Amino acid sequence: ELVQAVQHVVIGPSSLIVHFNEVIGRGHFGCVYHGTLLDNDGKKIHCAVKSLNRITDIGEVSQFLTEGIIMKDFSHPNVLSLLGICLRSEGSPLVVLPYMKHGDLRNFIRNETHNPTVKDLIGFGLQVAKGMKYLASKKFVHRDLAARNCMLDEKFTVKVADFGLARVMYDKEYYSVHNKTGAKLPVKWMALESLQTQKFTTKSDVWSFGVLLWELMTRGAPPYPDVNTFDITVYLLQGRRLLQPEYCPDPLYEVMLKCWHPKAEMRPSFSELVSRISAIFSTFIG
Ligand SMILES: C[C@@H](c1cccc(-c2c[nH]cn2)c1)n1cc(-c2cccc3cn[nH]c23)c(=O)[nH]c1=O
Repeated sequence: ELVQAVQHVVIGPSSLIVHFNEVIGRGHFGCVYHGTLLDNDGKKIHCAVKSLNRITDIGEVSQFLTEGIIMKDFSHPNVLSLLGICLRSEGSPLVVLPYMKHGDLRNFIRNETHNPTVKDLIGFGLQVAKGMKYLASKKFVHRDLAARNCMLDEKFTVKVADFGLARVMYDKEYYSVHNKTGAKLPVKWMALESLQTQKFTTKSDVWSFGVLLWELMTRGAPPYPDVNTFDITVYLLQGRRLLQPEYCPDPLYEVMLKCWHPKAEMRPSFSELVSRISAIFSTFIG
């Protein structure tokens, strides 16, 4: 049943050549490698192969196939596509993604050799909002939305993605898995109710999106640098937020304040964020 359903997601050695010698990135989930996908005509597609080195038991493997079925359906220009999954008889399972020429958004904006304007940064955030509006229409909760998980392709199109631990189905398993592997929770990106109740919704993704807008307007600065991870909840309960960046227009900072509304039901939806940020974006010349 799950096996029959996941077949269209599986790719194998008849199409994929993983270059285990060419490492793109090292993480808590395993490594990312350069890959080559040859289609039926014979043409080459450059890709990134994420290895999920911790998935071993029946319950982990079955949750992974379920996630592949969900993520294989994704088709939106601001959402990183899933090319397929490798279910090898030997070796850890692999996730095959399209290769992103300019890396992750945080690295791109933090690099001293790159000089993006304020309009470019607002535009990058507008692309993330469009990608999240699509995810939210599928009832897909990100849980880890941050500038480090937004990729930039050869055309400077932002793709919403995740380069962390394997995705789980239940919020109870999300904390359980982070504690079992020593991977830190993305505390400074979590909504107040997520920090206190351990649950995640699309409204808590809207909170993380506000932090991502703040990362873009500061060119990759760490949020709440002087606030300890364990002091974040009291800081937020006191009504304190991230301060308005130096080159951030007043209407954009108002949008961030609405994302960080203590009442989750009062935050804007991603559809409202797309409408609001397009209006702000158009007033910027260039
Ligand atoms: C398609 C893409 C993607 C696009 C937009 C949002 C998200 C997201 C939000 N919150 C968690 N993920 C993921 N994607 C998919 C996988 C993936 C593929 C197949 C199976 C599993 C099991 N876990 N992850 C799997 C991956 O590793 N990385 C990645 O970038």
